[PDB]
Amino acid sequence: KTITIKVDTFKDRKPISPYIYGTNQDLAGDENMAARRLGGNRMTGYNWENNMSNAGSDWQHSSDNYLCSNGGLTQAECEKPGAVVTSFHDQSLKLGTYSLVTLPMAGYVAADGNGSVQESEAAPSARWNQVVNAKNAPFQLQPDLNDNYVYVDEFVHFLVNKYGTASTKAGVKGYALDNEPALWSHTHPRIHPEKVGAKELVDRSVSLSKAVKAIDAGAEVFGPVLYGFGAYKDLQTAPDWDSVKGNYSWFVDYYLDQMRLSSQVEGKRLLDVFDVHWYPEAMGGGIRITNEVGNDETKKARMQAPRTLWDPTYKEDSWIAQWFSEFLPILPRLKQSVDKYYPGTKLAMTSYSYGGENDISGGIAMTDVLGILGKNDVYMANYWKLKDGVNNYVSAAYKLYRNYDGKNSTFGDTSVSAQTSDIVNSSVHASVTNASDKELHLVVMNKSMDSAFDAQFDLSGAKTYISGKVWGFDKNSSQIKEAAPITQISGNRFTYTVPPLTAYHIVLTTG
Ligand SMILES: OC[C@H]1O[C@@H](O[C@H]2[C@H](O)[C@@H](O)[C@H](O[C@H]3[C@H](O)[C@@H](O)[C@H](O[C@H]4[C@H](O)[C@@H](O)[C@H](O[C@H]5[C@H](O)[C@@H](O)[C@H](O)O[C@@H]5CO)O[C@@H]4CO)O[C@@H]3CO)O[C@@H]2CO[C@H]2OC[C@@H](O)[C@H](O)[C@H]2O)[C@H](O)[C@@H](O)[C@@H]1O
Ligand SMILES: [Ca+2]
Ligand SMILES: [Cl-]
Repeated sequence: KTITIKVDTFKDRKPISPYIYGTNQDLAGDENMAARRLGGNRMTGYNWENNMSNAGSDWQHSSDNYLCSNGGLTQAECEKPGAVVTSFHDQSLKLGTYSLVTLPMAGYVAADGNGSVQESEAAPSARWNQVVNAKNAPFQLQPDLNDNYVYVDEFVHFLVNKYGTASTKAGVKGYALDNEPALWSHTHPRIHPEKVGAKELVDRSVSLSKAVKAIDAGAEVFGPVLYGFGAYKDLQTAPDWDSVKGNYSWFVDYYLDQMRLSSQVEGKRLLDVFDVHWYPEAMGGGIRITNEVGNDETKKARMQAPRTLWDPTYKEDSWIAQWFSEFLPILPRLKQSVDKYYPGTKLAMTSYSYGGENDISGGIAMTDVLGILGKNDVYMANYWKLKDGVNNYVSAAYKLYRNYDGKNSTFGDTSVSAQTSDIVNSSVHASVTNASDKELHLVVMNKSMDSAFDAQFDLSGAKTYISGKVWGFDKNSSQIKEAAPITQISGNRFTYTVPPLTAYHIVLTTG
């Protein structure tokens, strides 16, 4: 089998935001990430004053010191106000990453670390302190531990006092408006038992965003942090949706337009980044790809699923493709809405996973997804660990892009056109840096479970590429190994065999 691949370094150049190399949980530590997020269900009820938070439906609706544990804080460090967040951001500073920090909006945060909160102990109660967005009183760097309040702008002031503003090298750059609000009543019923309203969500968002922007106008505000397509569609059947939907195609549009309107009235941009989560509903062999590695058909579906992000020709097996295919592929659809209803707003996928964490199918899916995100105008993207412990093949995909040689060498910063004759069995992504005519980066993969192909590359560039080095991973080894070089290239064409279930990063030089 031969496939032909055409790369034109002059064509479709566009910047790849480095923050697409991003994560929630830190992985092995040698992925050379550019962005880190402190978010997810635990952050909704996180109390900065004492570092306590609540698991919600994930664990017993338990209030406890988990986030201190997770961040590696000592018992003594866990007593210091803001320590989970400052320890997190100190690590970002050390690693050179963007920090995105979630702020609370569901309305209360954990008052203690005394464990499960029963139904009748729902907020307000002794187990909860109330969130107030703007203190309207002198800020304290040592907040009042004895009252019933946590003030969000006081916390932002605390961060700015320590690190400077977002516009500075050391500042915390992004803040998120809580986490998965259409799931508050399911995940955090002890905090917000009623289903969130569409108007409610906008009002809470405008109030919190104003408070933040009053402390740091340069910080980027991310919202609405939607869990998945049911929330994109109608905010999980929000009780007021029929009353507010007017002529909107989906809640995505209502939110964008209402945030744009509120920003007008306020005289400042209140939404910087439109923030979604995306866990594929794609099925294969009777199994959702995010649930477990699955069988051969689950593995095949996992590697094809990234096409739902971009490819108009691809129809996955899911309830979304079944009943809502006019909203797919998802990235161009989201971009269409953002550009129309709040021009200039960025797009982020702040929690996602394709599953198969320790399977070559998971590695290849992610090697495709990182290429796709980079060249589809996504500002920031953060993997979420659905499986605890090592996620060897996810880490492999990041390292293939960001530390392929053990020296933190990376894919280029500029996407360029790469086309393949077979979009089912292969995917391919190309890049240069600063319009280089010296070095060209190609990430290529074979998704076939059974059949190698010979990839015949045809390159267009200003100079003649003369040789290449190759690194890769496959089903036998998740570590990125050096592969046989490309020792002779003639007239900017060369052939390289890609075995089944293999991903390579090829680096061509002029020289
Ligand atoms: O870790 C991430 C995050 O996960 C959360 O869990 C969520 C699951 O991941 C997710 O799969 C689940 O999705 C379901 C949606 O909640 C649900 O609304 C959706 O309903 C679909 C039907 O599946 C579909 O058949 C139906 O089709 C209709 C069609 O609409 C109609 O036009 C036509 O005429 O008829 C068709 C056939 O009848 O359409 C509806 C939507 O319209 O199904 C999804 C798959 O099951 O959501 C999970 C969260 O849901 C929970 O919380 C909210 C409640 O509303 C749900 O009841 C509850 O189960 C974790 O919960 C979260 O903690 C975590 O962070
Ligand atoms: Ca307090
Ligand atoms: Cl949501």
